Amino acid sequence: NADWLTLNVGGRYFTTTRSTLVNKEPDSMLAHMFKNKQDHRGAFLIDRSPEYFEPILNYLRHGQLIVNDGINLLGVLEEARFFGIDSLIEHLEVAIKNS
Amino acid sequence: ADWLTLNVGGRYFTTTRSTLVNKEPDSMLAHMFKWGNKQDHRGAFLIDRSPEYFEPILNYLRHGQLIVNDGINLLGVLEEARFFGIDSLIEHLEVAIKNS
Amino acid sequence: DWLTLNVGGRYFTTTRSTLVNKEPDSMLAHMFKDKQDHRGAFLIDRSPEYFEPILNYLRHGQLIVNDGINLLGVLEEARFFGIDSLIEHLEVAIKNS
Amino acid sequence: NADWLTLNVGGRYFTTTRSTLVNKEPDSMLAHMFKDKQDHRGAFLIDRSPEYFEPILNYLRHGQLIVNDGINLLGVLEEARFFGIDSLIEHLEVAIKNS
Amino acid sequence: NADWLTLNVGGRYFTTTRSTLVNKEPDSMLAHMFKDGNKQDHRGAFLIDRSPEYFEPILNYLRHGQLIVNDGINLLGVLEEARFFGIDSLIEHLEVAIKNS
Repeated sequence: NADWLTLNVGGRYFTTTRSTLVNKEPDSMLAHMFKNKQDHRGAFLIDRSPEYFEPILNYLRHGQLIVNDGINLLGVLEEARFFGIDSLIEHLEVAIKNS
Repeated sequence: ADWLTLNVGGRYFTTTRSTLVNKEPDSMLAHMFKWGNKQDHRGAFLIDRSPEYFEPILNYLRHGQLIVNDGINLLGVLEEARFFGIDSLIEHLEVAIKNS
Repeated sequence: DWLTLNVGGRYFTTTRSTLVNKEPDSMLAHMFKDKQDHRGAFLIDRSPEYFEPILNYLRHGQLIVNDGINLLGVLEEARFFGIDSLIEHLEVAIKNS
Repeated sequence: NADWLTLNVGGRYFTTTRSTLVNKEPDSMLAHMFKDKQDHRGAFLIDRSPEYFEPILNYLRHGQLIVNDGINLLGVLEEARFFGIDSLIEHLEVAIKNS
Repeated sequence: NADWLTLNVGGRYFTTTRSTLVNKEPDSMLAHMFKDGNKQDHRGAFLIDRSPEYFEPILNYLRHGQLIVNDGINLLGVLEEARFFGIDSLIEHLEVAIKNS
């Protein structure tokens, strides 16, 4: 809420808050990352896909899985696994059971 | 007349204060003209939301109409509409999702 | 003569000639005959996503868009900026979609 | 020749080589442009659409027409005519004959 | 893991690690970053004259060894880049992917 952070994911810059990253849930890699490496703009470097990082950060923001038509849910699942957000993994699995 | 830049999720939007304050003024968005969110390096006011689902919001602020392209999940628009507190667009969106 | 436009946050670049020749009767051409930001770009409080087909139509006089984009979005910028011919093209385009 | 060139197309920056812009289309406007109008970043200014310019540049790169679903081929055809690359014009016309 | 690199592909900047570029395909031309590539822009990114739009799935496959793209994406554009950079496994994967839509 008060502490602003910038994340360099794969070359794309996201801006968020520490509170968003460490809360809901605190038991993910992401949360333990921000409590390393610095790029040329101060942002913290992450070697993943930013295209499939959007729904991850959004789910961190409001706890809901929202995505546009045609977007492969497998990538989102992969990134969710990497960062270790369990709830989103479950939601994604019950989402891929019936597509 | 008075131009503002917003940093939403890492994406920069340029508009005017008039667009944000007017139509409608009983949202937190309009209330953000009085808040310690101003400082990034380009002077843009920081907002921790999805920029992808923010463009229809700003456009609705610009011309009072809901326009999005095919395949766009307007649930994500509804969530932003709730967060920023634009009630008219919330209604618009609900009657929009009633039959899709 | 080169100009840069800041539309809704997105920077487009085009000659003044394209903005003024064809569509000499509405606000776009009338703006550029002679308010700016740091990069010297002319500020426009509209949607850039629906602004690209407008500028394309200014460039070669044709309405070309990919599958899925809402023609209403293009029509709203077309009304705002005031390109009559493109408004006609768009209306006859929405007649049968 | 074989210098790294930057093109400012419609406000979007593309990076390539002179070789790519000259060879496999020596009889086009593009090739005729780069043998010897710059913005501040030194990029050469082109007043066209970048969204329909990427497939053009790609065709320059590997001589093939590749485009995602839903992309209007007409927009590519117009740029194809403007830059005067006849082979790609032919490809495009036989591509629009059956869509 | 520790060594960060920026690639300028066709004008678009990707950021990754040398580890990702040289492991899980050390015999592809990309592994020419197994040494340090003496062509750099002003920012310092290594220049590559290809399409960035079809470079995303390549780099992602380098990252987690899986072919993941959204609906409507022309797989041919990915195949061309895979051929250029010389990732054979991805070429096989793509070939068995295209012969049945």
